[PDB]
Amino acid sequence: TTMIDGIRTALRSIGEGEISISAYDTSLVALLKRLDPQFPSTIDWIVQNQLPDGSWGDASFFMMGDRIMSTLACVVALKSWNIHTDKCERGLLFIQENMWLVGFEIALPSLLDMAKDLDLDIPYDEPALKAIYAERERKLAKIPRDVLHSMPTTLLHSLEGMVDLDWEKLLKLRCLDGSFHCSPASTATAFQQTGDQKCFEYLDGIVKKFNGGVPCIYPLDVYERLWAVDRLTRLGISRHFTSEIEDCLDYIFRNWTPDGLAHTKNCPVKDIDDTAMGFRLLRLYGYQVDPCVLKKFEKDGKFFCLHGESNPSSVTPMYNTYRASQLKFPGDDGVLGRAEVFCRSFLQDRRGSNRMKDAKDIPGEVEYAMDYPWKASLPRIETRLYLDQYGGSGDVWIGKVLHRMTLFCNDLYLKAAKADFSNFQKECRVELNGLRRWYLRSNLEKFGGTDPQTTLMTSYFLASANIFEANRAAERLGWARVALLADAVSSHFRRIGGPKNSTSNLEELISLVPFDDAYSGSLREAWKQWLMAWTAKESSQESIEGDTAILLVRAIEIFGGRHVLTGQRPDLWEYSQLEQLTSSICCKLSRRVLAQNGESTEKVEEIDQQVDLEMQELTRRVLQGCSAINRLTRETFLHVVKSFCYVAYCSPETIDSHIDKVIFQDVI
Amino acid sequence: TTTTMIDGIRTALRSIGEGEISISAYDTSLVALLKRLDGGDGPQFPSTIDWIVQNQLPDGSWGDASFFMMGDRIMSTLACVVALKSWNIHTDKCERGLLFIQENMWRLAHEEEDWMLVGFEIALPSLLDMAKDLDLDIPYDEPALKAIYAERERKLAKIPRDVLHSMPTTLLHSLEGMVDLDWEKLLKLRCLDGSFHCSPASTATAFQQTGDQKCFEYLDGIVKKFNGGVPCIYPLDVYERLWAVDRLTRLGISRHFTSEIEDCLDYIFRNWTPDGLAHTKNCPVKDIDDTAMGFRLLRLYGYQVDPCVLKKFEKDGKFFCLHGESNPSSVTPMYNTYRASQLKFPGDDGVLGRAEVFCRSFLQDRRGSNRMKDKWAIAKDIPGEVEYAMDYPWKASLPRIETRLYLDQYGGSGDVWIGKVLHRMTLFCNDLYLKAAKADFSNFQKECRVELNGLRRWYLRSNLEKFGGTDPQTTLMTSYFLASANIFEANRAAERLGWARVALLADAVSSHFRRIGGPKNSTSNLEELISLVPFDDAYSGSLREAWKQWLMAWTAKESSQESIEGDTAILLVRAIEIFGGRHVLTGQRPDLWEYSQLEQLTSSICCKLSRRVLAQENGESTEKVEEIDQQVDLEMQELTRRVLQGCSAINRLTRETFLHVVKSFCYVAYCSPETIDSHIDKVIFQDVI
Repeated sequence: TTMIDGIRTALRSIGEGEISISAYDTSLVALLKRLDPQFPSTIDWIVQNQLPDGSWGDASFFMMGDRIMSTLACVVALKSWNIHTDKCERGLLFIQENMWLVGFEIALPSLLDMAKDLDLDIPYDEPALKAIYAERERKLAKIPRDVLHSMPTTLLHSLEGMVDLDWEKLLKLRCLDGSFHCSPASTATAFQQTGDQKCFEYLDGIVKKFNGGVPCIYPLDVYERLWAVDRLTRLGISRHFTSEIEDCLDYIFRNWTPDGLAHTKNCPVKDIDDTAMGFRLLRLYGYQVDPCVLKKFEKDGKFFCLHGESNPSSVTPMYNTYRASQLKFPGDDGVLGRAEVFCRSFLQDRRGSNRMKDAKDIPGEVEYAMDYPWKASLPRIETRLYLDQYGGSGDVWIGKVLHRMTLFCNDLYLKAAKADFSNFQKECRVELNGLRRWYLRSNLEKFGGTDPQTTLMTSYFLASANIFEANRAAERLGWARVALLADAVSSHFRRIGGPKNSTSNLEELISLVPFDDAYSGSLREAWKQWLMAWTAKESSQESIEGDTAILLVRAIEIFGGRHVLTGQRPDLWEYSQLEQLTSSICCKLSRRVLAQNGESTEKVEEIDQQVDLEMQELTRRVLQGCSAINRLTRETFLHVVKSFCYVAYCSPETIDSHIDKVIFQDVI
Repeated sequence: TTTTMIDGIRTALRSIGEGEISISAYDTSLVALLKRLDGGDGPQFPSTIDWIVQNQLPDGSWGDASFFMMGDRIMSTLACVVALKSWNIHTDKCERGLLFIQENMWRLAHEEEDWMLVGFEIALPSLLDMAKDLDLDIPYDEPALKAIYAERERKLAKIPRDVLHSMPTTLLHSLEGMVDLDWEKLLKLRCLDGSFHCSPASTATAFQQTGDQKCFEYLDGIVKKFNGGVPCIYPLDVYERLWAVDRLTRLGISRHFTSEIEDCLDYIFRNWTPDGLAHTKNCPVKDIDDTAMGFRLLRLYGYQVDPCVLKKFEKDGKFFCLHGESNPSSVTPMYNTYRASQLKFPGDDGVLGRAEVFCRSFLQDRRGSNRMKDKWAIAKDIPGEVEYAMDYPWKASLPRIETRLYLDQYGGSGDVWIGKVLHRMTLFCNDLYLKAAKADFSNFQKECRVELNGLRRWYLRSNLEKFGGTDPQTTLMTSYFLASANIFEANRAAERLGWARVALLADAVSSHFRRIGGPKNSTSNLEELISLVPFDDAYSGSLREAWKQWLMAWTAKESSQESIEGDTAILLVRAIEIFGGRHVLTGQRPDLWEYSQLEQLTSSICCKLSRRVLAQENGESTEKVEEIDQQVDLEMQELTRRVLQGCSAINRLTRETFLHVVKSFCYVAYCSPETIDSHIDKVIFQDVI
């Protein structure tokens, strides 16, 4: 409990960003001379963050580009100000011996050229040096200088290595805070070249905000929120921070642009990674968002990361787009349709290859996203897996320096999640152990599977994988119980021929569900209808699965005790229409599992193609958080259907390997 | 006036009772033969003879003046003689018409094989014996009789001492002539009013031979309430009610008497037995004609009834009219069960299913035939009644069509009934019923044309013909006609036109929507299109939402396989309910579910319906279509259940609205366009009177 409050106070205090200080950008800001050093606290930061091998940068992850480039950039500060020559050469040793990332081949050449303007014994004569110094010109050539001055671009992030540019038409391109694409390095060098006080103002605040020392990117108010939400959400503890999450999710909605989302509010250049993350979470949490904001990253069928700079697209952004395409609504622009296909192909061509590199388990995160589309993504399934995939402090981010995200790439995030999940597994085992008794002492295993522990186990598991909450135990057990009766009864009819020869008064049977003073009567009425559905759908070809599901949501709605006001006309329609979809969607599923007869891949792929279709209009009506039906009622429909889909799209082998991994393979 | 005629039928319906039936000369003169109880020499009921004298027909016959039947005139005519002569009074008129028997007796040989009177072959030979005794000049040696005489004896072979005297049979109706019977075991058999199978005649013979004063009360009861004179069967409290309802219902004017009908329909529910129904409350032998009528009308009017009472009349594969006795089945009783078999619910005992199958076949063997005469009724247009129910099953039976047709089929005062004598039922087979129904129907047609011109104007004024059907002129006509054939009432104009308008708009938009391929290529908004349908401001809020919801359904069901015909049906019923401004006030959980299910079934039925009408002209296969026809028919039963079960908490009017919309979709899919406008012509344009 203390931990939840820990994450809460961290989220309530959300802001510009929790980022690690970058050694390179801090010393490059140290290089700015008094307006009459200008930030002696940049230097005061520098002296202390020296690693024992005499080097700099990220300590916990050793990277060549990072330890070298961060180390020397601190050196070019200490010696060019002729102070602390003790550590200055002590780290000059590190550079010499280990001489054998973003903007690396642009900021490093201007940093050696800057190393020449001082004296510093460093192997410039490196065979590795010529290969990346050649790419200096291999890129400064494909960049059109007259285009770098016309529209804000990703290049403006590396102006320390840029030579002889028109600042008259460049200051027109900065971010809203005055920064040059949010690099303090690019703004320091832009200030050495022009004294724009709004371009200074970005810099001083960044050092004031950190009491010395400055990161490699700022601010990142959007990226951080979006990703902190997705992370808490996947970890299953999102329910604890509902006001805080909906607090900053609002912020993302406020700053939605028709051109997409950037990593910060005040960056005019947008990227697909942030837009897809934003689009998914905004739609997932019930906001009105239009996916057409994506066609800004489509150029002739292909999907890049920036609007124009057709760079090679990385792996993580395509994952995040693929996920956003999974919340496809039928009324949406086709761009989301095209996006799904492209991103699936991108990640499939790469799945069978270790070319999944960009974080702890990025292939596992991706296998899931591809093997379990939305219709079959049960939140506890994803969450159990995600505990074994979330990197914690292990995740590192590739910027100008190696940097880390304090707020959402946290170790407290895991300790909290694995706690809340263990208590779920504990509450789950006691839950079913109580269920097993209930099943047996009812002469109820005589009906059902030829191994009723298996028909019980999956029937309880589905309900708990979806309605997993602490207190919602009333509903969960109700779902499991009613499910078992329905399975039992369907089994009895299947090997007897129908209610035609129902010798018994099997209406009763609900009295196997314990009497609640508010629950029992209405549950009798719903169960009566499921029976009445059998005798009518009996001597025909329509399946009953549609009505089995419809009964379920009816009970789950009786437990948990919310009713649908029926005087209001649109309240009636939205409910009555949700039932139609669930009745229709589960009936089509039961037709696919019959064609798996077992022949015609062409025919099965037709049924799948249209179930996905009807699922979209359901997913729309369930998430559309303005609809006149209670969000919990809407979730109840989504829960039942997803579980039905889950079952219909999964081998019994895969299904209980999940059961073992979520309920029994204890975390912590 | 129209109001008076409705009041005429009404005040008569309030005064319903034991029967309004016509007097029988035969049953009456047989009661004059009963000598005074107080040991006096005047006949016990002198008012029977008072009646005799007054109604001798001009040819000296007796019986039905308006309908001449030989069998009818002989038995009623001589029975009056064997009365008048047996008291040796009025021998002057006794003779005039004694010759009628003399001259026309030979003609007994011509009668229509099919409709011979009841107990004719038992009660007429019994009447030679009473004439022989009074010694009358009669052709007892008529060769025409030998055929009925000796086929009495073989008729009178199914008499056993053991069965006639242990459990009641219909022979008890005609024991006027019967020898060597043991009344001690026979009185244990009669009906509750004391009659012998409700025959005043048979009860008189049972009185000459048994002084049973608790059975006399029955005869005195008839003679007081009919002021002398006596019907050929009494009482008819169940039959008369059942038939008055079916007639007023098919004549389309049931609604004016909703209270009156629901009164005596209650009278039937109270007296429903697991053995079936008879024509009276107090007759232990039940018959399929009354039992079938009661079941249908009861289930039609929202009563809980179980068809399993029908297997009381199933005798291994066949459907007779009585429980014990297996007899040649007549036409009207099979028609009336067949009509009842149309209301099968999916929960029913199977016998109602099988009966449908039998009488369909029974009536088919007979449709292509001279045989269509009934043994029970002689009605103006009896095959037309059978035509419709045979061609138009429940799902496609629109109430205004049936009623239009029935107006030219109801015989009115012309219908005559076959008992021991020809008798008539004045109450529900009269001319005021027809005069009234045609009135209520003409005022329906007049208002129909007036509305039509409003539709024609409205369709124009909205420019919606730009993309109607091919000829929007008939897509208008039919879409009004479907709505008017169903919601036809006086007041309901609000809903009807709204139905027609919303149907036209919806179809119009769907037409254009197909033209271009979906909203993907739609430059237009269309959301505000309903403002083309007139509407009060204290209503526009919900009609917009229903339409917006329908469009959302379009965008979903596009580039998919499911049709929208379901959702257009939902849209209509949703719209009609808005125009009638009733919503489901606030119900418990099963109220919501029950509504949600009607929407489900309606949408599901109409998709399945529009799945055959494209697989019609496409990949034929009679068996592939019977798969769809089966699948639609099933859903209809569960829906027909959910509409008609009058215990439900959803308003009657909401449920009926679902049936109207679905029935109209059915009518269209199952009707040749050639026939469909013949109906349109006949109900809206081919005016009655």
